[PDB]
Amino acid sequence: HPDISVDVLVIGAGPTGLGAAKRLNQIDGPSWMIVDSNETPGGLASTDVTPEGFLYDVGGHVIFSHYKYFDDCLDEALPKEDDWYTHQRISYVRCQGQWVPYPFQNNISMLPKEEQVKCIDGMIDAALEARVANTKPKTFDEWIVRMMGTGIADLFMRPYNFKVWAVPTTKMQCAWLGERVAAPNLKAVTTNVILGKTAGNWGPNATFRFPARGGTGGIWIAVANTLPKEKTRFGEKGKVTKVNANNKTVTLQDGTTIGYKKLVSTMAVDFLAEAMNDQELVGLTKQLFYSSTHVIGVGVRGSRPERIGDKCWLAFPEDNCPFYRATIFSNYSPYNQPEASAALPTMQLADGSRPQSTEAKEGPYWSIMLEVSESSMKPVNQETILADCIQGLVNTEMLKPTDEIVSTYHRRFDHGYPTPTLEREGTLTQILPKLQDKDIWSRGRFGSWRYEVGNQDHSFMLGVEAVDNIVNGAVELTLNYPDFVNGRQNTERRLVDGAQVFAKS
Amino acid sequence: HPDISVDVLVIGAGPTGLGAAKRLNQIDGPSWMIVDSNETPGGLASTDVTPEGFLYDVGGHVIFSHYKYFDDCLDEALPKEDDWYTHQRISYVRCQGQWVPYPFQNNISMLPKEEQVKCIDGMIDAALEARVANTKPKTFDEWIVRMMGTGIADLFMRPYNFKVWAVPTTKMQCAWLGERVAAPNLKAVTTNVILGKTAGNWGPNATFRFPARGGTGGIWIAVANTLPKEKTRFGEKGKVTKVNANNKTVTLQDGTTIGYKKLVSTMAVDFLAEAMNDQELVGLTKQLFYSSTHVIGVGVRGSRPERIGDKCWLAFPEDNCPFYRATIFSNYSPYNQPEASAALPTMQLADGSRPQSTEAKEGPYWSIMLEVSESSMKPVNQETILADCIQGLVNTEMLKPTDEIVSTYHRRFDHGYPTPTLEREGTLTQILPKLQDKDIWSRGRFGSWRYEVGNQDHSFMLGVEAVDNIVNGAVELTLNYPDFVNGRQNTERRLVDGAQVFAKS
Amino acid sequence: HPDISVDVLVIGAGPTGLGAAKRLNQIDGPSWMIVDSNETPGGLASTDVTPEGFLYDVGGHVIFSHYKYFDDCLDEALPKEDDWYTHQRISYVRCQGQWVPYPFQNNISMLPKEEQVKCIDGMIDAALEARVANTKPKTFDEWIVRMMGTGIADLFMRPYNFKVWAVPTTKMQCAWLGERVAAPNLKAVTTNVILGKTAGNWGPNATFRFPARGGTGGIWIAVANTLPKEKTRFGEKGKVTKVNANNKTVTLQDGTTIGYKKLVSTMAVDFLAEAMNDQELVGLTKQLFYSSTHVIGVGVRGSRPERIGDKCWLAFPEDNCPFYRATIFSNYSPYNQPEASAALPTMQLADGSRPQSTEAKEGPYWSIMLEVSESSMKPVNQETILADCIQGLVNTEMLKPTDEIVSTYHRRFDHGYPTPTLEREGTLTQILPKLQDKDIWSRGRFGSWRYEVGNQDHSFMLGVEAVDNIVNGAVELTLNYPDFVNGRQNTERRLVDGAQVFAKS
Amino acid sequence: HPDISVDVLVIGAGPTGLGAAKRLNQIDGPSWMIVDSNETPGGLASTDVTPEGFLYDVGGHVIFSHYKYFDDCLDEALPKEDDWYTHQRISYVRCQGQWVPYPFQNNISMLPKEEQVKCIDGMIDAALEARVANTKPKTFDEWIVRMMGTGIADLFMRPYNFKVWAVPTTKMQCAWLGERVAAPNLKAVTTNVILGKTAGNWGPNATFRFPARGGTGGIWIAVANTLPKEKTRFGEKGKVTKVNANNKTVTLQDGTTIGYKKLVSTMAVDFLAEAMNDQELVGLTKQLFYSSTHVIGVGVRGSRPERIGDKCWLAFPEDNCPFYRATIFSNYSPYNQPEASAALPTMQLADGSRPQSTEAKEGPYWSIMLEVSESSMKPVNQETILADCIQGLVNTEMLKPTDEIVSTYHRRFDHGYPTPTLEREGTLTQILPKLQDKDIWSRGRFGSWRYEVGNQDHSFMLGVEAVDNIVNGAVELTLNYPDFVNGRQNTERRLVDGAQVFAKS
Repeated sequence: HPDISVDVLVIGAGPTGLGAAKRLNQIDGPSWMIVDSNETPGGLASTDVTPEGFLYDVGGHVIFSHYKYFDDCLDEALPKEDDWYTHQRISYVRCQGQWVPYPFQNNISMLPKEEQVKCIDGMIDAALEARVANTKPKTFDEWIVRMMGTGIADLFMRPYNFKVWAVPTTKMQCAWLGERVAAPNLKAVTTNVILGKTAGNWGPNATFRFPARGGTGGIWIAVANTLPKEKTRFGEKGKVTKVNANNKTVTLQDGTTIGYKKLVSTMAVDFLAEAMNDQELVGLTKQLFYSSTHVIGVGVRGSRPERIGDKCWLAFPEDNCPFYRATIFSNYSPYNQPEASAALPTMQLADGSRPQSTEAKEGPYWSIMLEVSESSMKPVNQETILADCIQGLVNTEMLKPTDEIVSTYHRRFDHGYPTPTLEREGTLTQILPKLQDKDIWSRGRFGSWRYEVGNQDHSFMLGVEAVDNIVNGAVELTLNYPDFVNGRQNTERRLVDGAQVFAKS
Repeated sequence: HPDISVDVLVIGAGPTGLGAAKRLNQIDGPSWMIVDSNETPGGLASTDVTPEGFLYDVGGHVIFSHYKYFDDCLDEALPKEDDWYTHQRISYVRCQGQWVPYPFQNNISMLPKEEQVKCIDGMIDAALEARVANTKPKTFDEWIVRMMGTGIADLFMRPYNFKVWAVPTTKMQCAWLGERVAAPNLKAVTTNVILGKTAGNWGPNATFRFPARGGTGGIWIAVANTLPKEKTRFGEKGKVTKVNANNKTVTLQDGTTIGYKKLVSTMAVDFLAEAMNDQELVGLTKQLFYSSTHVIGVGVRGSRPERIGDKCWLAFPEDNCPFYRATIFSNYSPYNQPEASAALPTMQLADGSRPQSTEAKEGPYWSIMLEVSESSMKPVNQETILADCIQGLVNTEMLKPTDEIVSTYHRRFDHGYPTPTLEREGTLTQILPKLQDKDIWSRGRFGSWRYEVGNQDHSFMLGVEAVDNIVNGAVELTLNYPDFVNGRQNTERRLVDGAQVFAKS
Repeated sequence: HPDISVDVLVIGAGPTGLGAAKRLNQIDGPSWMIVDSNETPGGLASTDVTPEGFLYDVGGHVIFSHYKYFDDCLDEALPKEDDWYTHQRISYVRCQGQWVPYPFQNNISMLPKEEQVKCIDGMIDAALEARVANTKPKTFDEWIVRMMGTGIADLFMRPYNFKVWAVPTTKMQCAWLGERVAAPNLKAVTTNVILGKTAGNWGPNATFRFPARGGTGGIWIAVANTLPKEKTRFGEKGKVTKVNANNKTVTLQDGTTIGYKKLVSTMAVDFLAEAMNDQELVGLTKQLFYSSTHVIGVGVRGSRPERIGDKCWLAFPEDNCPFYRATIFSNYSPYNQPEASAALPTMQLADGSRPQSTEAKEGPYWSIMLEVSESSMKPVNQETILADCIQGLVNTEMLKPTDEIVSTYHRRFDHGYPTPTLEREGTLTQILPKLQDKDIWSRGRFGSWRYEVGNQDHSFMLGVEAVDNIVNGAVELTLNYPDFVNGRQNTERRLVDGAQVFAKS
Repeated sequence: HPDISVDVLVIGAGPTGLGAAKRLNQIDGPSWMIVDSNETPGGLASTDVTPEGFLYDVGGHVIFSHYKYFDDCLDEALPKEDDWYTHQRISYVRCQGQWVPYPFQNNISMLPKEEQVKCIDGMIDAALEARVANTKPKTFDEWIVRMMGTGIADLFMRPYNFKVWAVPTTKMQCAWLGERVAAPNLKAVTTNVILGKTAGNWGPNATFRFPARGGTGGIWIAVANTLPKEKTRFGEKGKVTKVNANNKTVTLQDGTTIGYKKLVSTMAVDFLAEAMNDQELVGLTKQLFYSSTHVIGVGVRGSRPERIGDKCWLAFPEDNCPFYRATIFSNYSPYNQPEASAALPTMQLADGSRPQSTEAKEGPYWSIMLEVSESSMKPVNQETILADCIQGLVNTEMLKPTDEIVSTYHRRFDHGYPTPTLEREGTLTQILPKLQDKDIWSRGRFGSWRYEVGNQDHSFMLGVEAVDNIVNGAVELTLNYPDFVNGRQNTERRLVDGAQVFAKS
């Protein structure tokens, strides 16, 4: 007999695992426990801090919630108004010396007129083709060209998405983008070109909220803190090293054994196959594809430059920089970096020069967070990527050569993005049912490998819905029907359901 | 203080109400109670019997289940293999002196060649138009013509559906038919014409099961028998006369008062509004439309004629009979009519004349069940409808003039079909949320008025999912997303979920 | 026996009649003669002069020749380089305070940005419709909208063409515009809008030549002068009053009778029917439709204004003036108006006021020629049309209020344009072959009533080809195939053919 | 100084040259003469006879006249009713053991049903493609598939046209086929399939007339006999060996020189280029492509077999015979073969057997004329082609193994068909203008190399129109606008025009 026995065991305390725990804790029926190899919950939604006091998320993390249940739990975890800062969803694309408002195609009036003509001509071709289209696009690349036409595709979405996914657009499926017809809004595009107009897809009602303190990781620490501590096991003491699917037993690194009736696993499914010593599953999961993520952080001395302003995140299709995305992380919360009175020495100038003085000087400070993707199709030199990012900051005119860098950060995350390859579904529909047959719910960004339901709210809810399926026979909608859950506000499931109301009576 | 207080009150013990009761009974959390004005549960899924021993459902009732939960409850209710008879889904269209296998358009090779030419010419027009179509059809009629072309539309779906819905096809929406593109399968249709081929949409894997005894009503009696009797109130004692939504109180005909926290109402929503004495709701529910259904039963002396054979149900576009559908109800179970040894006198010949003998004679017997629709747009002479139906049987060569009729049945059901009018949804999105705000879940064939989720299984699950929404915060998928539930095997929810398993341990 | 007998009699000595005469003279086989009621040949291609010395054509006459034969005869008639002035085909559309280069749609960058948006949106609609179009347009209006889209149609071609044709665009056929598919060049139109480009359809290789002296009428006087005088009868002595088609006899006003073997009639075909005393034909010709042309001429003191410049003709869609076309006739030849030293008193100012003195002042002078259409669908108040035109010149900023008018001209031409109505071809097929069967070739702008072959070169060649059909069995290509002759350089037929080269040898 | 001088020299007395001569003779203006290397006029429209008395044209020659002038000359040449036999245009396609009436696609009901399905499915694809097509086909093959769809294309037009043209369909242009849109008449094809109908494109309307005596060649002998003998030079006496274009001199084989002002050359333009000793023209003409024609004639003993009946000509797509076309030449005139009382020995049976008796026996006789094409892409073994043709007659069930052959004929015509290659126009538009600049009108089947105007009437009229261009400045419509002349009734030009009527006065 095992050291511990529970009805439902949850492996991992990122958002998905925490969702499973929150729903299990609410239901308060079957016995359960959650484990994690990290002492701090949060997974890829955690936050680091440099010795100089600059916080960095695991790349740009902006919350858009499709679910009231998610909202309930974040509200519970961080209930005060000053626990959060609200911002508009302000983003741009760097192109040919310009900050072009997203969406790119509605703002090409900023480009040279000859380029506008080529763009519009290509979109006219796409519009005429779409009028007689009777097939769906099969690849991400086809989807892009049918939507934008060749000229606009070539300027932004084609080169940008290679930099993001670290695979060519021709090697990815497009079903993950949803049911919308791949067709241009030619009138919208020509109208803004004709009016010489720019317009971003943000405004007073297109906002996100960010935690005042501790970065995105602050949320998940706070959510985890609402759980009964004795049902959690976080740290080296919580590291899973072996899963015996046949005996429904998990072994931890310290030798502790846990018996389960149902297993919710949120570790990367390729790690799970290895932990299970299941050769067939190892083979299948190796057919999946993922990219790694390099997160680079740069802390800069000075008040926020006017050229930066209220920018939140920034997309980079061009090859004068290695990152695909920059986030003005200092814009998300004043507590993502030190206060202005904090004294820090200049480490280097943005052009690589040594500072004139080694003396600690005061702020204020601002902060840029960068992401560079890596895969077998897109190698990254770990030894030079930081310097290359900083040079890229000068090339893109985010930093002047003279700007004073007072903190740097670089961390590589092996499993960064689960890639929507052409082969993904053919592989997943072999893996997930085999795991299911063994009473294993493998769920999450790399637990079930579907990027289109791979944000914090989707992950949280994948855990919630897995538990609801286990206990109440609910449909796992987020898992199997991304278009469904993303196309509605999911309002029915709440942190207090009828069940708990009636029980308290 | 009311006489009785429960957390959830269920009004009606047709399939919807019994669904709610079954789920409540399973969850075994909130207190509940179910009432019906009829001593016998089943509603429109009940069965009558004539004094001569011939059973009749409320028109043709053939089960196709989209849900494992529904299967579980029928299996529990009637667990023995001999509780059921299995049949292939054999149906035909009566057209120009012939029985044309369904689907009609795949079988027009049976028609005169000149008529085939007109049919194919019409479908070629429809295919060519479909090739450049960039709008969705807005009416049932438009949908029909885009699918079939004019010729085929005029032969079957146009005149048949007026006979069915008692409103013209131009006055109905078409969303209720699903998301499939309205376009002809020209190749399939021309291929069968070229090959001189007929092919029905049935076979060994296209079957239905029917209760051995008591007709369809036998199911719902048996399902209801699994509920705790003290939580049921069926008959005059269970007739709801008044609903006070603000007090959350229901008053029964015998004066009994019931307080509720949540109400699941499965009576027709126009009747609920009246019982609520809510004039705004009364006004809104009067914007809905329904047809009445006349059910006519004819019991016939003789072994089953070869011309009838294994036919199950039959559709009648033509004017030579008033019914839209006939069911060979004696093919569904041998216990739907008397045994051969039963002595019964002939009441009349099918040609309407008196029998030569008044003497009771033996069987065997077979049985025809007919449906005639009625609305304000399609009046029916009730005084002559039995005789008209019987002459219709002679006109369509179902009965010979000399066939001996030993039993007749006629009953009018006021609320027969909830009509998918163009106006339906605009009206329902005013009614259903207004009731919802008052903690009233109005659900079912006329509880929520959506035909596309209006069969026995849909109805049962509307009740189940309403309770699940009330208690566990489930999405009411059947109610709000008919295409979703009808397009998949719904397997997740079971009569025994993890909750019951874990609690029993 | 008649007073005169010829093989071929030509009625009318406008361009069509003169063409027949020239070919007859060249062939020099069958006997012939030509008559006209006017002492001066030229018909609608004649020129008037005011008592103050200002010439006016019958509205704007610009020669574009599709035929070498026509060139040969014009070269023969006016062989000197200084007999002609060459100009580029410079024309504009007046729209919203702007002179917009023709073609209008390539030049809408001159309009406000909001007008550009409306124009391009409309043309986008037309492009998408054209992509799936499988029918030809049936009316001029349909043709226009398919070519231009609604916004551009509404700004120019729709209102302009009513002002031109004196019938709505919806009442005219569109085959006369040729076989080019009615579809927009969206790329060309958007490209010029994006680039902020204008471009007229003229240049060094898009020119016309205009007679140095005597206006357009000088040409036909000179052409007629090359004919043997004794084969002409021009003036009251040449006025046809009766045509007896059965006797093949023509009676002139002075009583002279002419017997013919073949008749080439170039008078308006409705006049011919009357002269034939043929009630059936009269009835048919009354089914045809034509507009009348008011020609207004305005002579102005001053050197040519900068705002006018090298403009040749101008189109006016807007309702701030009654004319559809203005011609800067003083730009066509310096001899279309008096020399600068000629003394003329001011008749009125452009604002309508009287001048101070009767003092004759010198020039220089320039000259505007206007056209206003009239029909039963579009009446013209003859008493005020001169004053209305002059106010139109002020409204359109062609004349300043203070500009000094030194000469005015107004003349109404009853048969101005033969209208391409929907009914035209159906009526002509009943008329022209009936005349043909009587050895009457009715040809010309109103002889055969086809505007698309109704210019001077077309008309001349209708006369030439009729004779060629009569004598040499040639196809009448201009008459029956406008698209054919207008889409090629017709080079084969010359004023000296092999026949004459060989004969002289 | 040349031996003879004429205004117009005509080389060749096939139909083109005779057209030129007839029009020259009619005009009776410029002096002229016509020469041919053959003592008998007719060119490829001539007729041979075997020593046994069987006539053979140069393959199937069926007249369809597009011109009144052509009709006039044939009527003049052979004015008696009994100079001609009239027949309906009866033709079939040999396919899979069946004689399928032309047009093939309207008669595929004769094929197996499974094959009808494949044909109709292919034509449905083509119909749906044609609905959204926005480009013209560029090759004969693309045109075929767009008209017929793949299945029908593969059965007849694709293999047949290779056997006809001796080049693949992918190597030919399709403009020569005319302006009709390449698109299926799907309804016509499905209608006949559904009705089980066969229908040929012939009837009392669709007829041809064939000369009573001398074959097609009798026409051209008779036409030539209307020319003044002294202006003709036929035989070795008239063989052109050299054309000196710069001196406008022709040299004949006997040394006679002829000076001309204008040359109408109807010899093959590649021979002309050689005769001109013009290396540039030789190079260009070698870029043209042509196929050779083998004509095989078989005289058969017996009354006309029932299986043959009234068939006129027959097309052979399949590879069980080398010929592409068979003509029942004995159906064209009773005088194409000996009378029944003429005695002839059997040469062989159709299966190659020796006859039982060597004795002369009587008829009646019938007669088959066959065509086999040859090119560098499709060699023909001249030593075996007769035997292979005869075996082909057995294979196609035209002859029984027992049928008695009493006469055979084989002749190879080097220039048979001018090929409408993709390259043809690019080459001709270089050749013909250069010849034109030297006053050489090269015209005819190989004079101007355009098959679509390469029949007897087209050829005749090319000659007529060249003369008309030389003398009267006529447009050469047949040469430059095949679509124009083939799409109309050309009635204007007559053998007696006004010019001759007036002159006789």
